[PDB]
Amino acid sequence: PVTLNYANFPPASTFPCIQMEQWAHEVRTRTRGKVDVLTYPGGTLLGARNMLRGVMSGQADIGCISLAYHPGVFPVMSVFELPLGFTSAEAASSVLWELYSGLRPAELERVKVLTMFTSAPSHFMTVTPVRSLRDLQGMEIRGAGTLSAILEKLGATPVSMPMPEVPEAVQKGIIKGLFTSLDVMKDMNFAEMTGHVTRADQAVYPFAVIMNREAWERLSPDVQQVLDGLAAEHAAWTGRYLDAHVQDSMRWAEEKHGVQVHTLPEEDIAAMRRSVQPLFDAWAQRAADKGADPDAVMRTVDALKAQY
Ligand SMILES: O=C(O)C(=O)Cc1c[nH]c2ccccc12
Repeated sequence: PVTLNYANFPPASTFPCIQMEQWAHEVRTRTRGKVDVLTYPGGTLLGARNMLRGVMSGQADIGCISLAYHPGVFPVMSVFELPLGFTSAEAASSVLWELYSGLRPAELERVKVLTMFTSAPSHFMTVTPVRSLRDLQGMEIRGAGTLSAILEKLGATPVSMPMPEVPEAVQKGIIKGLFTSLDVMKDMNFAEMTGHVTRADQAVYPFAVIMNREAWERLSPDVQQVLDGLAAEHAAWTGRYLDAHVQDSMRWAEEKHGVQVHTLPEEDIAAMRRSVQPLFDAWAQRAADKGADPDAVMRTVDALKAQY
């Protein structure tokens, strides 16, 4: 029997940790006890920033990274931080894993990628109501990576930070809100901090579950095929869990904490779409600057969405 240490950064209650536990359960079951997983939620082994380097140095065997936390590092897979039209985490997660699987971009060659998944679409959670784009102007809102770039295009003031730092930043007035999926209203108790939600139907945050190359290579071919054979099913499972849980989270937030929900006017939604359009070109240019083929990437994103 081998035991793999799986690091994660956010609290045990949140979806990246929930999925980690489910994955560990399946690994134990499907390897008939040959592989065990010892999990470290809440950043006790590796945190959000040192996750990638700590898995690569072998301080942990496995880890969970939010790609948006690593600017410049993932020129190809960062396409999934653009608004690609997904309305559910289940579809986005499945297409993300298929894109990685089909392109295997060099940016991730130095780790083994065990599976991938995404958050649900991003919305605004704020301390004061946002009923129009006018209300967002100059407002300090948390994002990361290209999600922060989206905020800047919309006229907000992005402040980038990893999820575990967000509650204090809101509590202490460093930011006025955050831009991400609504599961955190419950799972991190933002319902008691940000009493206003504005629909945005925006981009998702992509994640990878990564494994130290040497740890992976120390696994037998039969155990490898088991972990590989879990990857696609688990991507979908994670998105599916999250989709349902987002609805539960908002129900609890509205009913038990009086959260107010707002929608933007149609004209603001159209203007919002136009203002973020140039980020696609900027993504493509960075990708090409790094030797990748963004036309091919977008052709594959389009095909995989159509297949779905
Ligand atoms: O990766 C991020 O920081 C996100 O905003 C995506 C996300 C949505 N819900 C979460 C719960 C815990 C950690 C990250 C996220």
